[PDB]
Amino acid sequence: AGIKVFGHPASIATRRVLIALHEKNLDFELVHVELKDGEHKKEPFLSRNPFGQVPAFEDGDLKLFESRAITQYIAHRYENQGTNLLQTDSKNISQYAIMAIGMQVEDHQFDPVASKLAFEQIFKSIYGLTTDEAVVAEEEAKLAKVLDVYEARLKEFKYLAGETFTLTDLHHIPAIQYLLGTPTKKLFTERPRVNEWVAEITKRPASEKVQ
Amino acid sequence: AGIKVFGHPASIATRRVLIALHEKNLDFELVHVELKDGEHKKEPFLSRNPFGQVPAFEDGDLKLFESRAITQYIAHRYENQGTNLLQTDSKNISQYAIMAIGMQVEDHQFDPVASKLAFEQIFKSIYGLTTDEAVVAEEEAKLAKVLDVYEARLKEFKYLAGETFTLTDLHHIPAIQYLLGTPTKKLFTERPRVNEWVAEITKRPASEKVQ
Amino acid sequence: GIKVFGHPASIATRRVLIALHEKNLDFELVHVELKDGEHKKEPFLSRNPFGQVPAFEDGDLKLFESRAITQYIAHRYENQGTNLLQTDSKNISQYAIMAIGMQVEDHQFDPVASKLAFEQIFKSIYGLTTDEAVVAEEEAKLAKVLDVYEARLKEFKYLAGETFTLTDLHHIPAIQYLLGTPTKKLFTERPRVNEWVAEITKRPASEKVQ
Amino acid sequence: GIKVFGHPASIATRRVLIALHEKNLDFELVHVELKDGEHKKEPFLSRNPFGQVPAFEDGDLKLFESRAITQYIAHRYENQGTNLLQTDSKNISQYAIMAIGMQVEDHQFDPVASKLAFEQIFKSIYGLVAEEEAKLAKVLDVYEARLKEFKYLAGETFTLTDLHHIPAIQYLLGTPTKKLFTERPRVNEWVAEITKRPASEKVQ
Amino acid sequence: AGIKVFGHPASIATRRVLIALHEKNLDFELVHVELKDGEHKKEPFLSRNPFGQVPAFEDGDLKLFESRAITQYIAHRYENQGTNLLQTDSKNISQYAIMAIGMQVEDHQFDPVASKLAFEQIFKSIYGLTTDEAVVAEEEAKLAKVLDVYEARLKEFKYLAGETFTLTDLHHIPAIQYLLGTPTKKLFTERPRVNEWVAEITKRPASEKVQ
Amino acid sequence: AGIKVFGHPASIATRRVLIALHEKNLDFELVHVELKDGEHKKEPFLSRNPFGQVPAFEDGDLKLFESRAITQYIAHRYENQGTNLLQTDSKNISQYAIMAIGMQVEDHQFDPVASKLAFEQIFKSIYGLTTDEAVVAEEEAKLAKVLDVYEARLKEFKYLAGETFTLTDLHHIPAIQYLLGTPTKKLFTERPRVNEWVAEITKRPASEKVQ
Ligand SMILES: O=c1c(O)c(-c2ccc(O)c(O)c2)oc2cc(O)cc(O)c12
Ligand SMILES: O=c1c(O)c(-c2ccc(O)c(O)c2)oc2cc(O)cc(O)c12
Ligand SMILES: O=c1c(O)c(-c2ccc(O)c(O)c2)oc2cc(O)cc(O)c12
Repeated sequence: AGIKVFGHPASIATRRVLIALHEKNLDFELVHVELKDGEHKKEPFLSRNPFGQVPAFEDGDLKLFESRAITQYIAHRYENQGTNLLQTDSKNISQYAIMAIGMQVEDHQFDPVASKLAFEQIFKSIYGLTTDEAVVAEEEAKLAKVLDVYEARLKEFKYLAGETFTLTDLHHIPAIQYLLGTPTKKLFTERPRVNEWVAEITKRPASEKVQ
Repeated sequence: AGIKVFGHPASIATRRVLIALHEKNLDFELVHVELKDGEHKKEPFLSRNPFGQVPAFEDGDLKLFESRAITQYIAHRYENQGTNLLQTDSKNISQYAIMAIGMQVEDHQFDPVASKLAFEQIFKSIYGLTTDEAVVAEEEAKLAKVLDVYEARLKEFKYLAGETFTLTDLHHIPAIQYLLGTPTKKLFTERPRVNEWVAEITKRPASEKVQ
Repeated sequence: GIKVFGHPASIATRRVLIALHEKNLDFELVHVELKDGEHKKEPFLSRNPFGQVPAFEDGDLKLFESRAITQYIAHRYENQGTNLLQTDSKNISQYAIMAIGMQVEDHQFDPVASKLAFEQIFKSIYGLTTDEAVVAEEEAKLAKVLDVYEARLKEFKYLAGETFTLTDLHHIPAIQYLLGTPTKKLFTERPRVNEWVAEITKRPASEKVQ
Repeated sequence: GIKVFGHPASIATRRVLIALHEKNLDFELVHVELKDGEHKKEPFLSRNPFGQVPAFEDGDLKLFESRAITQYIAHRYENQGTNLLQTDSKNISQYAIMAIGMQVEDHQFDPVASKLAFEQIFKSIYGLVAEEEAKLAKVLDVYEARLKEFKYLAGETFTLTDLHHIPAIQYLLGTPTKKLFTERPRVNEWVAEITKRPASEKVQ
Repeated sequence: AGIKVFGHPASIATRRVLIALHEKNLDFELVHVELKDGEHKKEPFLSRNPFGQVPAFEDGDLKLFESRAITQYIAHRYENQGTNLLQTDSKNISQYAIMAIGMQVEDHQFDPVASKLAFEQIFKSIYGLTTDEAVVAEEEAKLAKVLDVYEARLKEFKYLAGETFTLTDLHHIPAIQYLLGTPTKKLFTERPRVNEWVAEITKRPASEKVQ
Repeated sequence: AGIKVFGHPASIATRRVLIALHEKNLDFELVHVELKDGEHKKEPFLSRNPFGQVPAFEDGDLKLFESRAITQYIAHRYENQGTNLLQTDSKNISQYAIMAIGMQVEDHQFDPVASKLAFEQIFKSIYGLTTDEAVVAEEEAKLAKVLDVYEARLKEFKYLAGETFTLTDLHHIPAIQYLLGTPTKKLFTERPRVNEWVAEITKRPASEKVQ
């Protein structure tokens, strides 16, 4: 009964779902999945997601996985509550397509690079691993290209999909929160519109709740 | 100025768009982008997609890129013509979410593996390279797990998102067409429901048109 | 009093925690948030300029390096709780034999056990697929170390002699993790090593940190 | 006659093809289907037991290894078409100078150019570099210094030393690694000269 | 009978033991283990150290291996002879712990780095192998961080464990002797207290004996 | 002497040149280039070889590098002294091509494998380093395939290029000398013609001179 999220509060993909729920002021339960004990690779979690990845999700009888399918579900199902995470006119098909391009770009261009950069610079340090400075330089060069495109985009519009905050922006937040604690931060601060966009989206109450 | 697709007829992502257009019986122009001459990495193509990847797309004044954003746009904008590529009740939000899970899974689990297997076994030959049999074995093991999940899913429903053919199924077609010309074919034929599903979706007139 | 600055999941931190519990000492565990890089910032760097958990405090005495901290606990609080030194702690040859084993844990066991844990547990957190070649290479190394331990444990009940000491204790946290992986088989296929693992992991101080 | 058993896209096969065209020789290209593992089966293994394209035939003479084949072509058909040896081919010191360059192409250039051309052509196209470019830059700095002193790498004329680079360079010119060539004025001229040759354009 | 060291006079770990024996003015025999013939990886050396590393050690019936266990044994067993290698008040437990921190740091932070640097720059050169300049640059950056810490430490105290020379200092000597014959030398000379410390500990008669 | 070799006596490539000079009974000077002091990476060595590798070579005013270009030069320039290192009829172009195939095969197929096997089993073991048994097994499998080809070849002819000893055989000698001091020896002894060939070429006076 009600809304449940099956994940881990440090997980980027889990936080993506958590932020959207808070944006909608929805009540939910966070059911912790213990990644260190391989709980995500065992039953009964595998019955919620056979690919063994956090998060999984429940709204009454509806069972979901994949963070970006979950956020979009939340944005449609609870459209008329809290922050609107869709475009202002959500029935406008061309406007939706524009938001969708950005969501695809976050997934394909931004997320894999931002992840490697977080792994090399934060998570390797945890254990006993030295950060490979060549990977860092190569990935930062890739991230810089992505952010150059974003800079051009944000000269034209207040947010990535148009004049309002949407899922396109929201999906970037968790990876950005981690990158802000690394020297990769400079890539954001050296680009004026990107920098303002990062400051706006990370200062939101829903973003701060999961941090 | 009607519908234009800027891509290459051999490209998997381009074919994804082409199949959807044909499913809708839409008229369009395919404008050839010459990948061999790096036309995708030059202006004016970069003004249609700053990431330098085929396909880009145009419908009148609307300019898009990312194959799966384009197909979705087609499925909504031209919903009431040709094959319905959305769920039967397209305003059902839970049902949309279920289709979206499958589209995410195709993108994250299927496509990277099916693409490597096509590169190693088909497209390395184009450049005079030999196929690395270790990569082939490794990627086939991954593909087998994905297809085991699909097999279980297709015991329960006729197609991956439910009773009816949708974008979830369509998105797999181009990679599958290529994999059918390789020994990786056995992974599909080994699995009775998967095999039927492949035979159904590849025999469709829209699928055969791009082949 | 006694403070430990670390993280309860950390192998090195657990090494110190187990020794404190073995001595029935009261202490405060002050959490250092590794995910936020707290270990690479001040004020933690003023306790350990190498940016590694754990650091440690006993009144005015400030320490780091888990195995230096354990030793000290064993000496400073020798006459309370479990004796973590040799039975006759003033016997110099007997101390040297314990010290060989502590050096071997550090050089031969720990780096290998740590790679095996990273590949098989901690990569799975994050997105990453375990490199099966590293796992096979490291397991071959670990097998050689454990063959030496097996021979040793045919002669003596524990690694330094007839009693449980720091030499055994220092292995416990890495072993607790490796027991949750298929590397477990390397322990179970060696009868004396298997018994030794079961004995040291079942200790109340070991179970406390798990 | 002359037969080449290989694949037209293959760098090593193209090396042989260019030398044959330079000599205006007639030959048959017999396609070996790498995708079906034809190179790892009989009867190709009876032409090269190492299972690599190209293999080669001139009448009864059976060869493999591209750089042995090109050199054979340069000697056997010396007085026809382009001279691929040094001008005075009986000058032993001059030959040795050409041979140094042929070794350098094989050891220093080819492994690096090969990784690069392939990592990138394929990133650009099917969605699958800094270390190798740094290595290539060193090799090209040496070539730049060399080409300040002489028109081509072995001296004043085009030889096997230059020819052996062509196929890898043709691929690298379709990638951003092109900048390493254009950054270096003498290298850039050399690349333009050797890639514009009719024999080079024939295999492209 | 008596004290025997089973090792090789060029070995770093062997020299560690030799320096401590000379500091105590002890008589001993060095029994040569021929590394070039793999004598360390054969019986009977394996019966003295099953890990196949020099040195092994004997004091009457007591059989040892691991250089730092051997040096500590020497420092305790023969405490009241020659140079005191322990702290001035050797029964002071906190003072011992401070020496032990430094010994742990030498082992974990200094030695693996110094050792890679010596292998790359000196030992590969003996056999005509080429030094990997990337490893050298990477490891020097690490060594610089360790030596910055040592510099700060040596501003406060004359030696690393306090006011007197101890095992903490001694354990560094052999690696340093080798690194002084390489360009890595500059890392010691550019740090004024480190440089003084190096000059003091390498000019000791026991240090010069093994050089 | 008119002839100088700038190298290191342990270096496989240097020894290749040395053996050829001794085969011709030529007088020469070996100048030992000090790798430990980075002499190979400094002027004036870099004027002999801008790639900073041993050997370089001088015959009067002629300056060369690359071992196999040097040996070939020696074989031509001093053809009618000492051992003939070319084919019996050195002007026979097809016969030269057959020798050239073998020299290419040594370079590409034999040398990189034999080198790794020597590094893993000889160079590393001397120091502290554990020989990676997976690399050894992988490389031995490759070497076995090469030696199977050689076995078939040596059933047909006395040496690898035909009836007489040539550069094709000579170029293998230094790597083989090292591999004979390792368990990889078995790969040579288990193949009867290969074994006879190894015994013949390693027992030559010129081969023994550099050992
Ligand atoms: O219910 C949903 C929905 O109606 C649409 C939608 C509507 C108009 C469009 O133009 C469009 O592209 C998508 O998207 C979704 C996307 C998801 O990921 C999940 C959903 O539950 C919906
Ligand atoms: O106080 C300590 C001490 O006395 C000894 C010691 C005693 C006898 C021996 O034979 C020996 O090898 C070591 O070790 C220590 C090691 C530490 O890290 C911390 C300590 O406080 C002590
Ligand atoms: O002087 C040389 C020479 O004449 C030839 C040559 C001659 C006839 C042939 O058929 C052939 O293939 C090569 O090769 C060489 C190869 C070198 O590396 C160095 C040289 O100095 C010569």
